[PDB]
Amino acid sequence: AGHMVPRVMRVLLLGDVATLPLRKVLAVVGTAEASSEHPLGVAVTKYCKEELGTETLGYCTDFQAVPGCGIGCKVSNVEGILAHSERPLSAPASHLNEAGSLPAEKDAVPQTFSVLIGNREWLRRNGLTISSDVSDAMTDHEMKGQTAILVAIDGVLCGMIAIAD
Repeated sequence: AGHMVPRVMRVLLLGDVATLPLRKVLAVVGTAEASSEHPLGVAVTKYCKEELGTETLGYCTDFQAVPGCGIGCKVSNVEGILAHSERPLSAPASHLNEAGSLPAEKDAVPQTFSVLIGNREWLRRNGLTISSDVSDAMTDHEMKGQTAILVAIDGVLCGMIAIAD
């Protein structure tokens, strides 16, 4: 129909330190937030970053849209930063060799975080409270004036973004 991106109006807390530190989550959230994605969220994160006095940045994001669910994304790297590297430059080759066999095996995926975003109903149906229809009507209702978006971490409460043209 049309094409127009709104702007962020305000952010509300929807997380807790019962699952993880908001500081760390904010660090990653900021890494991706500043990574760009919203016509304001980036400036919001970058702004908070400037006010935080931390230019943190070194995470690997991986957004994706899921049907009959909503939106989602993953971020991992804090692990790599936690544990320095050791010259990540291998040379895989030579197989036909009579009896070579290169010692290339064993891999323990690092800690990866998944953040899901979408309508409150999505999160509700994901594994929250309140009725999906109730929350759905609420979220949709808001769309009749403003834009409401809920952000959950690993299907857990984290925070929601409120957009107001």
